[PDB]
Amino acid sequence: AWNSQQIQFRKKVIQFAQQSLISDLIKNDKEEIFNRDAWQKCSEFGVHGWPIPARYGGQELDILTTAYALQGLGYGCKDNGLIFAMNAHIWACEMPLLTFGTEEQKEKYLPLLCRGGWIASHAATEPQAGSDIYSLKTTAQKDGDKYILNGYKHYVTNGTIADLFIIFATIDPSLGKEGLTTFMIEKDTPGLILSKPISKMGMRTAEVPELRLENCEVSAANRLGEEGTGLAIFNHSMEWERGFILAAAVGTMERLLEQSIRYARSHKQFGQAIGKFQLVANKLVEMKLRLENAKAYLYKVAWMKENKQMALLEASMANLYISEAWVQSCLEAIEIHGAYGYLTNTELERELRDAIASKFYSGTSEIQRVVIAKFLGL
Amino acid sequence: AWNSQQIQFRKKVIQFAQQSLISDLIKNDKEEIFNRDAWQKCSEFGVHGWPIPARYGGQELDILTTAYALQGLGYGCKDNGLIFAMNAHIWACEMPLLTFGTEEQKEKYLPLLCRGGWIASHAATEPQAGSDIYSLKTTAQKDGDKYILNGYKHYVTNGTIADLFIIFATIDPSLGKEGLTTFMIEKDTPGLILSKPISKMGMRTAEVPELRLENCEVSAANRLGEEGTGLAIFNHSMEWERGFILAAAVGTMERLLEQSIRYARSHKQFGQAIGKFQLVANKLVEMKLRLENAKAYLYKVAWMKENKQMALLEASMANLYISEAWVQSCLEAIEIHGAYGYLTNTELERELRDAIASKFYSGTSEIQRVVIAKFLGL
Amino acid sequence: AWNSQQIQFRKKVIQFAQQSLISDLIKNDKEEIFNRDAWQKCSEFGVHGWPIPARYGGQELDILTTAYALQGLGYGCKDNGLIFAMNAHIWACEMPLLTFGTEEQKEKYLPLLCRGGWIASHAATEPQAGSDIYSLKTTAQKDGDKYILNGYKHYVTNGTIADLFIIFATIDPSLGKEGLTTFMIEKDTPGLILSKPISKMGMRTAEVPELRLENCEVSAANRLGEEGTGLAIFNHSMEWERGFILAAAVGTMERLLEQSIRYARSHKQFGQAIGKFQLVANKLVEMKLRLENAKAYLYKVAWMKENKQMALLEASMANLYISEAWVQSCLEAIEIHGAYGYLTNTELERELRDAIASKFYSGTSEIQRVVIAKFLGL
Amino acid sequence: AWNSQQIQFRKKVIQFAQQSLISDLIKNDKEEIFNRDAWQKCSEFGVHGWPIPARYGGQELDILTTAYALQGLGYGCKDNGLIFAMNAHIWACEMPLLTFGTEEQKEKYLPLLCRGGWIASHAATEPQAGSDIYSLKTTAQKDGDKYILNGYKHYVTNGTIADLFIIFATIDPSLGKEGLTTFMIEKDTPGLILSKPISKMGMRTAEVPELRLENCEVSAANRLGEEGTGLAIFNHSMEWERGFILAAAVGTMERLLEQSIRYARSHKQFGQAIGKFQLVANKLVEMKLRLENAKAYLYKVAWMKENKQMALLEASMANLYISEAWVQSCLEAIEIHGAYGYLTNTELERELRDAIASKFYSGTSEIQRVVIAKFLGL
Ligand SMILES: Cc1cc2nc3c(=O)[nH]c(=O)nc-3n(C[C@H](O)[C@H](O)[C@H](O)COP(=O)(O)OP(=O)(O)OC[C@H]3O[C@@H](n4cnc5c(N)ncnc54)[C@H](O)[C@@H]3O)c2cc1C
Ligand SMILES: Cc1cc2nc3c(=O)[nH]c(=O)nc-3n(C[C@H](O)[C@H](O)[C@H](O)COP(=O)(O)OP(=O)(O)OC[C@H]3O[C@@H](n4cnc5c(N)ncnc54)[C@H](O)[C@@H]3O)c2cc1C
Ligand SMILES: Cc1cc2nc3c(=O)[nH]c(=O)nc-3n(C[C@H](O)[C@H](O)[C@H](O)COP(=O)(O)OP(=O)(O)OC[C@H]3O[C@@H](n4cnc5c(N)ncnc54)[C@H](O)[C@@H]3O)c2cc1C
Ligand SMILES: Cc1cc2nc3c(=O)[nH]c(=O)nc-3n(C[C@H](O)[C@H](O)[C@H](O)COP(=O)(O)OP(=O)(O)OC[C@H]3O[C@@H](n4cnc5c(N)ncnc54)[C@H](O)[C@@H]3O)c2cc1C
Repeated sequence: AWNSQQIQFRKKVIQFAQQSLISDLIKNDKEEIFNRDAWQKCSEFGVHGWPIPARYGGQELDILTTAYALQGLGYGCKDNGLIFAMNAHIWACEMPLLTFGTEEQKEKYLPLLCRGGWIASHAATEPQAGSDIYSLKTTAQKDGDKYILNGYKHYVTNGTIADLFIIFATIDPSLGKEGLTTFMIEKDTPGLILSKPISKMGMRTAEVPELRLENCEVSAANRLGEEGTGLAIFNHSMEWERGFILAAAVGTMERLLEQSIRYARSHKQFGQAIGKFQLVANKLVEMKLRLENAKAYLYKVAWMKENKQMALLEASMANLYISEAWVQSCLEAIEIHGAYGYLTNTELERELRDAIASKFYSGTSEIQRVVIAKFLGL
Repeated sequence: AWNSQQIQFRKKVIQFAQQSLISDLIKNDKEEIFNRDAWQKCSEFGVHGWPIPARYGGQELDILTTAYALQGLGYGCKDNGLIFAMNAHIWACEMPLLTFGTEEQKEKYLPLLCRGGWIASHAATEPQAGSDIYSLKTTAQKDGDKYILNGYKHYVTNGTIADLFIIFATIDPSLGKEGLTTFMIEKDTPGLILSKPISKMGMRTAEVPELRLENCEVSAANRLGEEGTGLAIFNHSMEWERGFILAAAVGTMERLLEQSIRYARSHKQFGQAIGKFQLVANKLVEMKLRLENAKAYLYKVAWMKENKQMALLEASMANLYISEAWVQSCLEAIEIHGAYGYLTNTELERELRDAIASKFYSGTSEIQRVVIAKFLGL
Repeated sequence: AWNSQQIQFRKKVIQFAQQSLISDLIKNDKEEIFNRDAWQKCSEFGVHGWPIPARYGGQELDILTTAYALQGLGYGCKDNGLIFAMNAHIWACEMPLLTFGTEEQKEKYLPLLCRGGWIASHAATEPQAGSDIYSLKTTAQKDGDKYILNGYKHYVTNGTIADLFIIFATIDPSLGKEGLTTFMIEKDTPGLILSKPISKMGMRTAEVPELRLENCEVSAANRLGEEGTGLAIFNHSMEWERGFILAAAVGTMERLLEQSIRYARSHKQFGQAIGKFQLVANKLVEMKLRLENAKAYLYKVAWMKENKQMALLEASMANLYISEAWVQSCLEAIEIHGAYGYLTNTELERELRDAIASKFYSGTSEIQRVVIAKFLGL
Repeated sequence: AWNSQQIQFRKKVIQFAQQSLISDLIKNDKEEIFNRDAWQKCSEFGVHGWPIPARYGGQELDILTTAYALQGLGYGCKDNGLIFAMNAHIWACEMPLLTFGTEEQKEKYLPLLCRGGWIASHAATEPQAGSDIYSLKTTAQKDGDKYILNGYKHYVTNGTIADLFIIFATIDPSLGKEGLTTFMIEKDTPGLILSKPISKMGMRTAEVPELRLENCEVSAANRLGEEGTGLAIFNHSMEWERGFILAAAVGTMERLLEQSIRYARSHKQFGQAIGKFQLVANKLVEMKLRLENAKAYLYKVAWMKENKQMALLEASMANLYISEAWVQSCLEAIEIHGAYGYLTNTELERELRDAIASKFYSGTSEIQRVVIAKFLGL
């Protein structure tokens, strides 16, 4: 059901990613190197501005085209960490700003994230507030026209390279859910303390440090939405995050399937291609079923959000399905290749290491299941 | 993405099935009773004529509407055996006749199946030719204007009540695939021998006897397609069968999900509803994920066939997914209800017994996997 | 690790079951007929007396030999309902009586259950006390030397044919878990009301009616253990039940594996035996792995109980594993046979229907998981 | 069923591993450092000599004690790569030498491997002969009292540090299976070329380079067994390898279970410990079931090999079960910990990376399934 414009644009995205995004991935993964050159090239192409209206220097593309192009990006670009870093910037930072920001807030910050080279971070999670986000301890005390922010935020994607921080704090912890408020703090604000990026299994080309706020002053002008709107901002941010952060992962799944079919047809054992044995062929049949199901979950959310509908249930189902489908297909691709798929220089192992992250960011598999159960009535 | 006409027609199908299809299903399943009254009422409604053009007395509905209305029928009608019996008549008999039949063959036989109360059977499988259907032994020898048919066909859905038989035979077994030819034989033709309907686990309200042909004479005018076209006719009829026979099963899955949510909310243990325990709620979360995936496989095939595309791969993926998804969801519905779900009077047990059949008719799960692997290039 | 005596005795059990237990199983399952003739022959052989001391007319066999012989019984006897009915009588009735009964209680009832043709029932479960068994509503009011019992017990295996009833009641519901008490009530005691046996999916050759107590008088002499000991009696009964009710199911699993290997080697398709296709062969590989794991869980509990140890965790792990392993292997046996495995006259379908019951009696799969989690410290 | 001396010896093994095997595992894994100091300490303790008779400087333990002590080593030692490197040396090199070697071959080489600090490698696999091991191309041409070896062996565990090489070659490729012969070649023999150790996902503390033989001369005295015995030697080598290489992995599984229980009880969310949520507690119930099953498969093989029985089927079942059980339990341990389990410094991520290797060494999961199917008669 994709038109000529959509086929050609995705084909243009794949070609761009295959030609002008080449990196020494074995080295960048091992050494934990974020590709700033590739981020800059993607922004020049328009990746960041894809769901953003043209009045804020965006590309003003429809959601279905944005999701289709992202899938193309995932297929063409092997750097999964870069893809994750950009999606965090787009869906968890640019989107809530576009929806809840005032005309002056949007006119100042959106063109910068869009075209300017400014990077954004979403800092909401805390050591005792991961799954239980509502139980945030980061307080924001009003002092006339300003706010004094104090707290600790662990896991802040892009933190060490971010120019603007989207922070979820509370005006009063007694209020609970009703006390949650969002603040936009620029990089190098006195009181904003960052750690060195934390070492992890995969997504090593994406910088994830810790953040600490020690009497961090912010004007009431940089507060996103009214006092107490923080919950509505977070729930809206998760809708875009859960449903779209894994759009490119579907593309990666398509690349691994074609690579595995090629190997199952090429590699021979017992006088025949490995794919001639049903135990090998079935792994590719399972990879195919998962890929088509992932596309279905992605395109339903994309359609719903384009038709201005509330799709938290659909985004949760998409994130739960695609994250697990991705890990499983990666595991099977390594199996098809045998011992060869376990070697560093093959690069299939990195794919699995990166895939696991998706089971933790945007919420755990168990959280999505709890969210789905609530929507069923339970 | 369904229009007002589609929502209203499916709602009309559910209401019709809930009001005018009421049967003593515990009794009819136990005693193996085929509901002729309900078959007649469905034909009066237009079920049989749904994919048939209005010129042959059909409804001339588009495939996507036909599939949506079928999902509605499955939700509203509890008689899974009747649903299977009708889908076998529509997709494996009416469809190949509409596609490969001459104007005179269609004008004679199609209006009868639509509105005449004529029932059709598809007899292709044999004791030594189930999965290996190309290895058919049923021979057809030409004698001027006629053909003398000899063979044995096991598993003939609707056989004991059919008025017209769609038979897959061979002109010369040496030719193999190129020798396969189809014949339309009317009920009670000298040489057409039927057994008593065979007793099975589920689908007990659908008559499945054995067939024997002892020098069965048939005119060359009643031969569907040219000599050797039988393979093309079978492959076409599988495409429609695999993709659409389980359209109603998706509806049944929707009914059991809502029935299980109601029970998980109603039934209490340890001072709370069972659905408050995550091990119970997760079974409903799995039922929800499977239901949405089943809809996706069904609607892709429906779209493709409507847009006149060859969808054997998509029909095989749909039949493989939906048949297993149904059995699994049926098993979980019994689990949610506990020992209560194991009792005859609850009716959830019959649902599982009926669901298993889907793993054997239209081809086994293993056959679909082999078919998918071939389409992948293995 | 089995000696000559153990090999020969099991071989003697198989031969006995294969020669003198022959029944019209298709008919008895369809018509719901309990085989009293086979129950009598098993008692004459000594089955019921296997874990019982010779002084109470038992066989005085060690647990490991008892479990090995019961596996042999499961392999040789096709009537799964009879096997379930006998195991309920042995483990849930004879065992708590042997452990908690006084000399006079043992001397009177045990020889009768062993060789007297007396059948016993275990009535503990209630409509609002299934999984939450401690929340029993059946009250027992003391009136000098007697007790007045009032309540309702659903699912009472052997109820319609039992001579002695093992009833779990409460002296005071305010005490809860500390108020539980066990009573032995003889058949046809004024106030003991039984329903017709309830119709179910499988285990149709085992009678499971409902029980109602309306001012049922019982002597303090027929009270098993002291007041408040009911919990200890139930927990002890569950150890023997969970760990040994499925000992014969392991034997049934061995029979279906060899039956399926024979079919996979005999039945041919595409010019070779079906077992030559890896998707068919893998089902038997899975059946083999499950059979060996089931033996391991069964023999661990048998050893522990033989060495007078508390094995509730091990019995729960055995019942959870074996019940699910049995259902899964039954489904695969039907799959290997194709449409043939779905027919009533084949008998593989009945196996699956019987196997499901194991997921509900002796506690549900979810309950076992909860029990295991508590033992782990969670 | 373990006695006081077996409990005490395993406890002594755990204490030794916990106190005198401490390494900078995050660094060694990242930098690919083999711990020679820990290998030396293990040999001083007697690890290598455990299944070796005291005559050849061994410890002469019974297999059941050896397996129990290896389980203890896996629990106490976190360096999975060292454990794999040692098990490769014991089971694939020392064991075939003990069984097939002459008195002079055993007297010279066994005391060295056992107590001399000599390391051994098993080189059988080739680029065109992995699963299809019979199709070896490495030729051995006789020249009176010597043999000229030519070929290429990929994946040679311990190759870069080995003093003795166990090589599988062919006297005549036309003979196939009947032409297979084993040779013992000492390190630095002209013609023995080794590559740099290959970089892989996990097991990074174990050196796995490639090997090339260019007119490598070896005496007929250093030929293990007679000409054509190579298959019997390999299949005997696979019995010990498959059944005992994963004995320590069972210990690792026990460590991760206790570590995960501690975290599920300690870590709190939504006002309670995470283990109070059934989706978390079930991962630990599954970890428990898998651990007990792994112990059962390990102890069956250990018993059979102690009682001098052919256990290739049992070793294949053990390898297939344990390797998959290990990967799954590692994945779940990371899930229980959330994002915390994905960090390098947590060390759970390395456990999973190491676990995957087990699905490729000693044969792939698919190969074991094929081996099991052959034993069943398919
Ligand atoms: C309720 C019901 C109604 C039916 N109605 C009709 C009807 O009206 N008309 C009609 O023509 N047919 C009908 N059939 C037949 C049906 O399509 C068969 O179940 C199907 O053709 C499979 O044949 P089989 O069961 O004989 O199994 P087999 O084909 O004998 O195969 C045996 C087993 O081996 C496996 N196997 C076989 N070949 C391969 C392979 N190449 N690769 C891997 N595994 C393989 C399969 O998984 C199967 O389990 C009906 C069947 C049922 C159950
Ligand atoms: C064939 C048969 C014979 C029987 N014979 C006897 C007999 O002789 N004597 C006797 O006393 N009983 C007998 N029973 C009763 C049997 O033990 C029950 O099936 C069992 O007690 C649980 O059944 P239930 O559905 O009433 O549980 P329910 O309490 O109805 O549970 C409903 C569902 O919720 C889930 N659930 C409930 N509580 C929890 C929890 N805490 N955590 C997680 N999930 C939970 C369960 O998974 C279950 O599926 C028999 C049952 C059967 C099927
Ligand atoms: C860490 C490590 C250390 C090793 N150390 C040694 C060592 O010291 N000495 C040594 O000799 N070897 C060693 N090996 C080699 C190891 O045993 C191989 O992984 C194994 O032999 C499988 O070969 P392969 O990976 O080449 O895959 P292949 O054999 O090429 O097969 C490719 C794929 O096809 C499938 N397949 C192949 N044949 C069949 C079939 N008949 N039926 C079904 N599916 C099939 C398999 O599942 C596999 O995934 C080591 C391997 C590893 C990973
Ligand atoms: C690569 C990466 C990048 C990230 N980037 C960001 C970022 O930029 N900004 C940001 O704000 N956050 C970020 N996060 C945090 C991320 O969203 C967390 O992984 C998520 O919040 C869960 O964190 P947790 O493991 O602390 O959860 P925990 O709350 O510690 O959960 C512990 C375990 O218990 C289970 N559990 C907990 N509660 C329940 C329940 N109610 N029901 C059932 N099971 C339950 C969960 O399954 C989990 O496995 C990032 C995480 C990762 C891994």
